Amino acid sequence: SDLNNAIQGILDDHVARGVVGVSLALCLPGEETSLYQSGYADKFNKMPMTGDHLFRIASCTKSFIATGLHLLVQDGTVDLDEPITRWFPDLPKAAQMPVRILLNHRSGLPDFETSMPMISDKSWTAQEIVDFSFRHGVQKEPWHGMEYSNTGYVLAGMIIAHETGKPYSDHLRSRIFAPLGMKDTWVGTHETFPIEREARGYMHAAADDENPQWDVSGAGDPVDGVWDSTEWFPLSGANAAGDMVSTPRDIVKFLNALFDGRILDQKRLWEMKDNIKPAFFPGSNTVANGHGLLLMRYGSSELKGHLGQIPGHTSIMGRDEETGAALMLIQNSGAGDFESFYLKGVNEPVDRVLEAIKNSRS
Ligand SMILES: [Ba+2]
Ligand SMILES: [Ba+2]
Ligand SMILES: [Ba+2]
Ligand SMILES: [Ba+2]
Repeated sequence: SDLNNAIQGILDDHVARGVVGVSLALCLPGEETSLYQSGYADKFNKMPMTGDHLFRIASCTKSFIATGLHLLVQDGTVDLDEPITRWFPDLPKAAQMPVRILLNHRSGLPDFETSMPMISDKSWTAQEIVDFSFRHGVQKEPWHGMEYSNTGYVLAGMIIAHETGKPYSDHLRSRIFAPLGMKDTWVGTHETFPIEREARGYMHAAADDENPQWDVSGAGDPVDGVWDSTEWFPLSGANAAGDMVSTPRDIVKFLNALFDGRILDQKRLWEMKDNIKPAFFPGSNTVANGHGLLLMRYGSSELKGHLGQIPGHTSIMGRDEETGAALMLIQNSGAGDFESFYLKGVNEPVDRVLEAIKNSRS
């Protein structure tokens, strides 16, 4: 179709900017999911990117952890409005922290991500990450305003574990991946995934990587302008804040079912997507968030989903509630700085795709 060719052209144009590769899944109302790729999964072996290549979805994990939590609310064992002192009696300020603030980025919790060594072999514990966060991050007052919080999601994972007596991967697998037939999806902290199937991630030695967001000491020298950063960072370190591995295909499966009401009941779905306040994420298109979902604006279209940044894999997922479209675009180029083209520029092909869909519909 004309749309197919337009979208493929958009992806080709983006890799021609110097992005190594890109993998997209797009489902449109009344249609099957279409997959599109451009560029390479492996820069040095020149392996073509396919729709079967696995990616670290980074913070897109947060939407699944939110879903897991909202499901335990459905089971009647968790109340979104009850204090987390029940699970974390000694966590500073926990009495002023309802369950919902763990998901909505207004907890004021100290964060770990900017302090955590990215290049290491360290197997992290959830409690260890929380401890690490309080040691090195700055705590604000609950409800101070919106500041993106990874710690809130690590804590959410700990509730899931405590209320199910098992790792949070079990709950997510049994309640989300299995019933939806997501066969190429893993939870990195608690599951082994086939590394050989994963697209390589590339950090670029770019001029606009001025203010890096991660401690990337120990990187060595760049080869052909990049570092292979695929296996730099322990997924256990990201934990419930960003440890998942998946394919665009599988992510669109999840998104379709979530917004079709086949995972969460109507109240819990509303909590996730519609009970929103303003939200900011540097370099992104984010304008608002609910309880597991970011609202990201692309001119006259909007996605309800999430962004993901983990060294070398840069992801945008979401559903356009107006048009009914669901997408996951992941590139295997990144940088450290939020404002780098290699990070923030992932929003450009997403923007173009949505306007191509819109024009095909005019
Ligand atoms: Ba600097
Ligand atoms: Ba390592
Ligand atoms: Ba509009
Ligand atoms: Ba037209």
